[PDB]
Amino acid sequence: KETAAAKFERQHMDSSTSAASSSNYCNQMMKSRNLTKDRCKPVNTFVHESLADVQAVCSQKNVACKNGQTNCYQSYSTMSITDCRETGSSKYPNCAYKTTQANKHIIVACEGNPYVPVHFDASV
Ligand SMILES: [Cl-]
Ligand SMILES: [Cl-]
Ligand SMILES: [Ir+4]
Ligand SMILES: [Ir+4]
Ligand SMILES: [Ir+4]
Ligand SMILES: [Ir+4]
Repeated sequence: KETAAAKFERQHMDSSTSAASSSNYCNQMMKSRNLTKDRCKPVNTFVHESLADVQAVCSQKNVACKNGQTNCYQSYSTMSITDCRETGSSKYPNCAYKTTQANKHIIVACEGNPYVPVHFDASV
């Protein structure tokens, strides 16, 4: 079935655009990446850097994950991200999102051989 690594890419990678400069971006992307299929995924971040750059974070600053696991990593540089957060009037299946562009350090959980991002933990 879909690998954890591929699912991270689907949920969190958007290297095509340098920043999400449409107010529509989250509405469209959350839909087209299948994050509105069974429910409205409430919060989700997209990263606008190369895959190589994001994968490389697994070799950067080791930090605790929010769930208490130890396999999280914080990017030494800031990265261009977009935060998508479901609006108060959003109702499945017409999931509605606020789009916020930022430049922040990402924190991702990594696992496997090869050791790759499998979860987006936080941005700081
Ligand atoms: Cl499959
Ligand atoms: Cl910084
Ligand atoms: Ir399969
Ligand atoms: Ir898209
Ligand atoms: Ir910093
Ligand atoms: Ir997770």
